[PDB]
Amino acid sequence: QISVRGLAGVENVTELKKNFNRHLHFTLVKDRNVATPRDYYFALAHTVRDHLVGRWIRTQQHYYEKDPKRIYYLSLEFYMGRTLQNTMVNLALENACDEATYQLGLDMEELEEIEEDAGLGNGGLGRLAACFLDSMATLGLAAYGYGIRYEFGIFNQKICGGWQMEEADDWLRYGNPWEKARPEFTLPVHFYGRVEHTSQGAKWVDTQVVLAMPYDTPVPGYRNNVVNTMRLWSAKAPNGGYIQAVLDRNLAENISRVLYPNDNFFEGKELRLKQEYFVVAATLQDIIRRFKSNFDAFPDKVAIQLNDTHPSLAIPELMRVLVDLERLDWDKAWEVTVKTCAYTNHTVLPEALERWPVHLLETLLPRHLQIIYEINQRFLNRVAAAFPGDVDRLRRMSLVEEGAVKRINMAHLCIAGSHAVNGVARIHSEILKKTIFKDFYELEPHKFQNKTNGITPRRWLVLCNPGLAEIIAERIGEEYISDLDQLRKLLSYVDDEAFIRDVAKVKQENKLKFAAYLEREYKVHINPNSLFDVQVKRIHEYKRQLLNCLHVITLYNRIKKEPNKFVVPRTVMIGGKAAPGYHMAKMIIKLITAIGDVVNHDPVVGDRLRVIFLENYRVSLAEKVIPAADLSEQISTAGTEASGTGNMKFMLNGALTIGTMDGANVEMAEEAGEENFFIFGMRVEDVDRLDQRGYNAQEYYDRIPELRQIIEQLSSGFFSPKQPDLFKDIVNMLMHHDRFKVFADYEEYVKCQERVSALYKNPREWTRMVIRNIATSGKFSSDRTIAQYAREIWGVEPSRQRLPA
Amino acid sequence: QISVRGLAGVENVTELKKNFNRHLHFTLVKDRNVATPRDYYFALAHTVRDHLVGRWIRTQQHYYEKDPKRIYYLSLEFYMGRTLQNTMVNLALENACDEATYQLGLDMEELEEIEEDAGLGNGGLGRLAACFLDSMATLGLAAYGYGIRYEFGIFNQKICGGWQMEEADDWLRYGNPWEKARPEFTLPVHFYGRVEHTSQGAKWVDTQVVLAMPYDTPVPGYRNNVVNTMRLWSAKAPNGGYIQAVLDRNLAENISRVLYPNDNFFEGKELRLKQEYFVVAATLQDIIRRFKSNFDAFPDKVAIQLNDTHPSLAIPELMRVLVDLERLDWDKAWEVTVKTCAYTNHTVLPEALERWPVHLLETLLPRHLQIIYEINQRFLNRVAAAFPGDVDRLRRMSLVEEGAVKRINMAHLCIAGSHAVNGVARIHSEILKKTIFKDFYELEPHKFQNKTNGITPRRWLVLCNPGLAEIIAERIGEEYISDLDQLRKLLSYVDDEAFIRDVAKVKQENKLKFAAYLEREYKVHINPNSLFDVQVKRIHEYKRQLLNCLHVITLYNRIKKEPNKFVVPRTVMIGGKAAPGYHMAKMIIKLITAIGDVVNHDPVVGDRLRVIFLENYRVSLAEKVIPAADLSEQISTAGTEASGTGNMKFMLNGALTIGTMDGANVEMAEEAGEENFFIFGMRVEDVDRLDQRGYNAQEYYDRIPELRQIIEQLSSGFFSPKQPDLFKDIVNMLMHHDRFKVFADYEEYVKCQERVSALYKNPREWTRMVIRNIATSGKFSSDRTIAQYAREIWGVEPSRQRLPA
Ligand SMILES: O=C(N[C@@H]1Cc2ccccc2NC1=O)c1cc2cc(Cl)sc2[nH]1
Ligand SMILES: O=C(N[C@@H]1Cc2ccccc2NC1=O)c1cc2cc(Cl)sc2[nH]1
Ligand SMILES: Cc1ncc(COP(=O)(O)O)c(C)c1O
Ligand SMILES: Cc1ncc(COP(=O)(O)O)c(C)c1O
Repeated sequence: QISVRGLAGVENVTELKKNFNRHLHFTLVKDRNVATPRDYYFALAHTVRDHLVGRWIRTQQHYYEKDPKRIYYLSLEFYMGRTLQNTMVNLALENACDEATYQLGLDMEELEEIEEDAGLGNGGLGRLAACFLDSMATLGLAAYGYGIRYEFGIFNQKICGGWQMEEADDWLRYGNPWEKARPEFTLPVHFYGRVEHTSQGAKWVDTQVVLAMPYDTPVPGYRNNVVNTMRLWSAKAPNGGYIQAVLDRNLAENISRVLYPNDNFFEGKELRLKQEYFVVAATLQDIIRRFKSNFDAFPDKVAIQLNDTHPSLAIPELMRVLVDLERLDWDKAWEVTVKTCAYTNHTVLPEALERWPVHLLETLLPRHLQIIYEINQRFLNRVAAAFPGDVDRLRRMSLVEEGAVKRINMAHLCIAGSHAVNGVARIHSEILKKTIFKDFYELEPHKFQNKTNGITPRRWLVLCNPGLAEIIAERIGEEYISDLDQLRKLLSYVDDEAFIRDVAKVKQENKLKFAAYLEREYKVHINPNSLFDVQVKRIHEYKRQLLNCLHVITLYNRIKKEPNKFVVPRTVMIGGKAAPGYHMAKMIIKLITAIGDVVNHDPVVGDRLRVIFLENYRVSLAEKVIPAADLSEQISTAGTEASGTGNMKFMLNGALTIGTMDGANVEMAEEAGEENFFIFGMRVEDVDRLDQRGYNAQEYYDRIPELRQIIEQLSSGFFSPKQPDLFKDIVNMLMHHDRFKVFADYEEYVKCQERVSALYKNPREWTRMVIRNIATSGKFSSDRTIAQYAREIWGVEPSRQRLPA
Repeated sequence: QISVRGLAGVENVTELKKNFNRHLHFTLVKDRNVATPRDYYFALAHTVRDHLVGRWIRTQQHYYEKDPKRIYYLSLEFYMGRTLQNTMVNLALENACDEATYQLGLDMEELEEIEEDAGLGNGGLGRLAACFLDSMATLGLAAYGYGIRYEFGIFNQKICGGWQMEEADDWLRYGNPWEKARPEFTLPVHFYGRVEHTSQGAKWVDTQVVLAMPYDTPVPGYRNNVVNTMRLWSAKAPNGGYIQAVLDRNLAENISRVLYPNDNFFEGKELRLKQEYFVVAATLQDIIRRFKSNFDAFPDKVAIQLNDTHPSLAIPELMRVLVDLERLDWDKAWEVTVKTCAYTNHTVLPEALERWPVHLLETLLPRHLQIIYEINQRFLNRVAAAFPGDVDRLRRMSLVEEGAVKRINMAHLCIAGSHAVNGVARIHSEILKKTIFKDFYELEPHKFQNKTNGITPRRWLVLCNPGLAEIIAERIGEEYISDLDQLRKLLSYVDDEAFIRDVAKVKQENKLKFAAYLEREYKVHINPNSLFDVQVKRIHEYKRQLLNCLHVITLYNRIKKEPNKFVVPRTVMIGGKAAPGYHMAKMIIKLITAIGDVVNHDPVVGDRLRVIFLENYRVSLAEKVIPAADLSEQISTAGTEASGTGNMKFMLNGALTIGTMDGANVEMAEEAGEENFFIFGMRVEDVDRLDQRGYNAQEYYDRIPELRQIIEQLSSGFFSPKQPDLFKDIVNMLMHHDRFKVFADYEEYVKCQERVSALYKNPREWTRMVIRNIATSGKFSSDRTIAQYAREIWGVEPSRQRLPA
C-alpha cells in the first residue's frame, strides 16, 4: 500500500474499529443489520473527528498562554470541500482507517463519496480562503477563519436538455459531523436604526437586532499537531399576530440562508450587504473581547485580512467600536485601524467592484456612512496636501462616487483604511500600481504589494493524487509535502526511465479511475486512450470557454474534410457553473452540449473526438478530474485573470498547460521554462493596442475561412436544427460586442493546439515535459504564499515545529 | 438518601463519571476550566442517554420478531416536559448519577434546571398524550407516538405591567440530546393539486410536495427494559429568481414551525389544516410500509388512536391509500378503516369543534373531500335504513354542515370512521351518549365507551415528589409505582402517628422548596406558614379563575371590615397561559395581578393574605408547585370540564380538593369519599334548570351585598385607580353575558372555602384527610387507563414483564 498515507498500527486499527462500532451503536443508534453506507460514513467521520479534539483544545490553549499575534481571515467564502480524507491525511490516520474499515468489510473510498461538500464559495477566491486556512495551520500561525455558515452553498448544477438547472445545495441535510455549535457564544448584530449625537459622542439606537451564532470547524495542520479554527456565523432571531410574528423570524434568519452565486459580478442586493455587515460585526466583537482577555497594542496583537472588499465594512466597524464604544479619539482610532487592516484585491473587471448606493448605507448602516464620509474627508485632505491643486485626482481617489445615484467605492475605502494592499500574482499586482490604483500607489507606494496565489499540496496532491505523491516520495522522501520547493529535486529524474514510466503509469491510472467515475455515476463513456483536454472553472466570457468551443468545432470540421488523416484522439471536457442570471454564460453551457450532440454522434468521427460537459463542478469533482487531465486549459484574455489557481492544480498533477500570458500563468511559465508550456495569443500589450484602434471582429471573420465556416454553422443552425437561431446572441456578441476578443486569439490558439497534439504523439517527450512541470510547481504552494503574508503584512514568523502529542 | 431512587453501585458511579468526562471532552469539546453548568448538564444528558440505546434497539427488534399488534397514537400534541430526570427514574440511575455528579463537585438538581421543556402541547390533551406514551411503555405495548416536531412549542409567558407577553419558545436553541434524526426515513406529503378520474380509478396529481423528516425520541418504561418510540415529523422543502426560490423554501418549512396556542378553541387556519394532514399522511405511510414488512389482517396488526379530531383526516387518508394506491374495493377498504380507527373526544364546548370549510378542503385536499362526501352518502344511507323517514336525524348526523359556508364536521367523520368513540371521564362519556352524540349512540351503541383519564405516577409522584414516594415506600414497598391501586394499603395508616407526622413533614419541605424557587428565580417572597391555595391550568372562562378572584377579593374585604378577627393565612397562587387572541383571558390575568397590587401592599393585611400569578405555567413548573400545594382549585362550571388531569396531580401529591361535581372530580370524590373533598356549587342538573329559565346575574347581585361590593370595586376602579374603567368588559360580561354562571356558585364557594379554612386550623385532621385522598388516588394512574384502552379498544393484553438486560 502507499507509505505516504502512513502506518496501520496494530493497536491503532483495533482501537479505530472499536470506536467505529461504538459510534454506530451510541451515536447513530444502528445495528449492522439496518446500517447503510451513509451510517458507515458517519461512524467513520465521528471516529476520525475524535482524534482532532485533544489537539484542538491544546492548540487554542497554547495560543492563550503564548499570546502571539492573532490573524483574522475575513471572507464571505470558504470553499472547503469534504473534510474526512483531509483530516485523516493531516493526522497520519489514512492507511490505518483504510485497514480498520477493510477489516470491518467496508471500502473507505466508497464511504468518502457520501460526504457532502462544504461548497461555501463560488470559485477561486473562496478556495484560496480554504487553502489559506490549511497553510496557516501547517505554518503554526494563530489564525482564525471568520465567515458565514450558509444554509445553502453554491447551487447544485444539473444539466437538462443541455441546459443548466439550479437546485438548492442542502448540504446540512444529514448533519455536519465536523462543526461544533457554540450557541453560548452568540452575539447581537444591529441593523437600521439611527444616530443620536450627544454627550459621550454618537449613539446608534433604535436598531433591529440579528443574533450571530458561531459554529467552529477544526482546521488541522499537516502532521504538526496544530488544529486551528474556522468560525462561521449563523443568523438567529432575537426574542400580524402571534403566529405571523413567530414565522417572520425567518426574515432575519434569511441573512445566513444562501451563498450569492455571483462569481466576479456585482449585484447590489441589500441582503448581500446585510451578509457582509453580519460577518464583520460579529467577528470584530470576538476580536475585541479576545483582545481584552488601551488600544495602542491592538495592531501588535491583531491582524485583520480582508478577502476582497466583501468584509470592507470591518474598517468603519472597527472605527465605530473604538470611537463610539471605547471612546478613543478619532486619530488614535484611525492609526489603530489602518495598522490592523490589510486588503486583498482579486480582479480588475469593473463590474465586480462593490459600489454601494449611499441611500442603502444610510438606511441600513447610518453610523457607518457618517464614519465613511469622515474617513473620506480626512483622506482627501491628505491627497490635497500631497498634490496641491490636483482636483481631478481628488474626484478619482474619492471614496464617494457621484452620479444619478451616489455610491461608496469599497475598494477605495479598503486602500484608505489598510496598511497593505495586495494583488494575487505579479502581473496583477503591478497593474494595480501602474493603472487602476495608480493614484493611491502615488500617495502611498509602501502600501502596495504582491502575494502570488497558491494551492495546498495536501488537498491538491497527497489527498487527490496519492499515486503521484507516492512515486515522488519514493525518490525524495516526504519533506516536500510541507516544503514544496523540494520538488525541484525531480528535475534530476528527467532521464530516469523508472520515473518516466511511473509518471505516465500514474496518469493512466487516474484516467481509468475518472472514466470509471463517469461510467458509474453518469453512464457516460470516455475513450481511455485519448488526450484528456480539460477546461474547468466558473463559466465566464473572460475565461473564454467559447474560444475552446471554436477549437472543438475546428477539429470536427477538419476531421470531416479529411476523414482519412490521423489525428490524436481527444476527450474534451468542459465544466463549471454559470451564475443563475448570467444569460450568456448559460447560452455557452448549452452550446457546449449542443456541439457534443453533433460531434459525439457522427460515425465518421467515432471515438477520435468527444465533447462532454462535466456537471456540477465543485471541489470534490476537481480532485477527481484534475489528476486525470493531460491538457490544462487556461485561456483567459490577457489582462483579465488576476492569478487563477486551477492552473496551479493542473501543473502540480501532471498536466501540461495551454494558456495565455495572463495571471499566474506567466510565473508558472517562468518557473518551468516557456519551452515547457504551450503559450499563445496576445499579451497584455497587444490587447491594449487593439483597444486603442478598436476591436473589429469582422476583420478576423473576413480573413479566416475556417472561422467564417464555424460562425455560419452557428448562425444557420447546424448545432440546433430544431431551433435554427438558438445561438444568435452568441454570434452577435462575438461579431459585434466581444469585450474579450475571442476571434483575435483564434488562429494562434488552433496552431498551438496543433503543437500540443504533435507532442502527445511522442509519449516519452510528453512525460519528460510533464516532469519539468511538476518539478517546478513548488512556488505555487500556499505555504509559500502564507509565509509571505506572515512576514510582509501580518508581521508574524511562521513555523513547522510539532506541538506535543 | 432515598431508596426509591435506587442504588449507587460503586462500579456504576465510576463508569458514569468516566463517561461524563468523556462526553465533556469529545461531545462538548470542553476542559473543566471553560465549562459552564450548561456544558455539565449536556455531558450528563449524553451519559444518561447512552443507557437507553441498547434497550431501544433491543425493544424495537423484539417487536419485529414477536410481531404483536402495533398501536399508533396520533396527536398534534405531546406535552413532554424535561426528560433527564424521567430517564434516570425509569432506568434506576438517579441515585447513581446523583453520587457521580456529587463526586465531580456538581449538584445534579442544579443541572436539571438547565433542561428546556419539550412544551409541544397546550394543556390537558397534550399532557395526557405524554402520560399515555409513558404508561404504554411501562405496560409493554408496541406503541408508537406520532406527532409534529414543532420548532416552537407553547409560547414562553412573561408578565409585564401585570399583563401577559408572548415570546417564542426556542426550545431547540442549544440542541435536543434526546431525539434522533432519521433523515433517511424522510417521506413526501402532498398538498393542493387535483383529481383525475380514469382507468385504475382516481389519481391525485399536480400536487405540491412537502417532505416529512422523522425525529425519534426514546420512551422508557418503568424499570422493565422497554424503550418505545415517539416519532415527530419535521417539514422540509423538496428539491422571483434563484435567491427568492431558495428563501421561499421557508413557506413549506413553516408547516412544522409553531404549535397553535389555542386550547379548546377552533380557529380554522389553513396552516393548522396543513399541520394536521402533514402528520396524518406521513404517519400512515409509515404504518403501511411497516405493515407490509392483502389488508384483511390490517386491523389485527394496526390500531390508530385519534387524540381528538385533530388527526381525523387519517380516516379519509387511509381510505385514499387503500382504494387509490392499493386498489381495494371501497367496502373492503371501509371495513378495514373502521376496525383500525378509534376516536377520543376531549370537550363538549361547541366552539372547540373542528368544522372545516368545504372550499378549503376542496382546495388543499381535493381527493379527501370526494372521499368524505362518499363516506357521508353511505353513512347517511345507513341512518336512513335504520330510521326510515327521520329526515332531521339525517341533517343532524350529516358529516356535511349547511350554512352561508358549508363545512365538514370532523367529530362526525371520526364517529362514522371509527369502531370506538370514548369520552375522558364517566360523566363526560355518558353525556356523549345522552345528548351531544345521542343520534350516533342510537345508530351504533356498541361504539360508545368511557376511558377515564389518568396521570403517570412516575412523573407525577416519584419524579416530582420523591419525599412522598419515599415515605409511602417505607410502609408498603415499591410495587405501587407501577401498580397504583396498592396506595389503598395506606388507609390503614390513618391513625399512624409516624405516617401522619411524615406526610405533614414532606408537604412542608415541598413548600419550603417552592418558596425558595420563587425567591431564587423571581425574588418573590411567600409566607411559608400559609395555606398554599393553587389554581393552575390554562386561563379560560369555563375554568373560572374569575370565581377564584371573587373569593380572594371577598377575603380581603372581610379582613378590612374586621381587622382583629383571626383568619388562616393564605398564599393564593394562580398560573396558566391565555391564548394570544383571547382578550378576556388576558384581562383576567391582569385582574389577578391587579388584585395582588392592592392586596399585597395593604399593611392591615400584612402576610395574612397574598395573591400571586405564577408566570409561565408549564410541565416543569407543575412538578414544582403541585407537591407544594395545600388546596387544589378545580372549580369549572358543572358540565364544562370533560375530565381534567391537574385535579389528579394534586390528589396524588397531598393537596385537598375544592371543586365542583364536574369531570373526573366526581370519580375522585367517589374514590375518596365525598366527606374527604370540598365539593360545592351547582351540579349539571342545576345548570340545565338555570338555562331553561335563563341565567340572570342581576338577581345574584341584587341579593348578595358582598358580591355587589366587589363588582363596584371593579367598576369604580378600586383595582386600577390609574385606569378606572380597565375592568369594564369583565364586569359587563359577568353582569350580562356570563356563559359559565360565576355569580350562581359564588355563595356556595365562599362558604365551602370557610370550611376549608376551618379544617386547616386542625393540622392533624387536615393531614388525616390528605391521607384518605392519597390512599385513594390509585384509580387515576394512566396505567389503569391505558390497560382499559388495550383490552377494550385496541384488543391487546398489557404486561409488566422485564425485557432482559
Ligand atoms: O456537534 C458536536 N457536539 C454536539 C453537542 C450536543 C449538544 C446538545 C445536544 C446534542 C449534542 N450532540 C452533539 O453531537 C461536536 C463535537 C465535535 C468535536 C469536533 Cl472536533 S467538531 C464537533 N462537533
Ligand atoms: O443525535 C444523535 N446522533 C447524531 C448523529 C450525527 C449525524 C451527523 C452529524 C452529527 C451527528 N451527531 C449526533 O449526535 C443521537 C444519538 C442518540 C441516542 C439516543 Cl437514545 S437519542 C439520540 N440522538
Ligand atoms: C471548484 C473550484 N472552482 C474554481 C477554482 C479556481 O479555478 P480557476 O483558477 O481555473 O478559476 C478551483 C480551484 C476549484 O477547486
Ligand atoms: C402544564 C400543564 N397544563 C395543563 C394540565 C392539565 O391541567 P387541568 O386538568 O387543570 O386543565 C397539566 C396537568 C399540566 O401539566
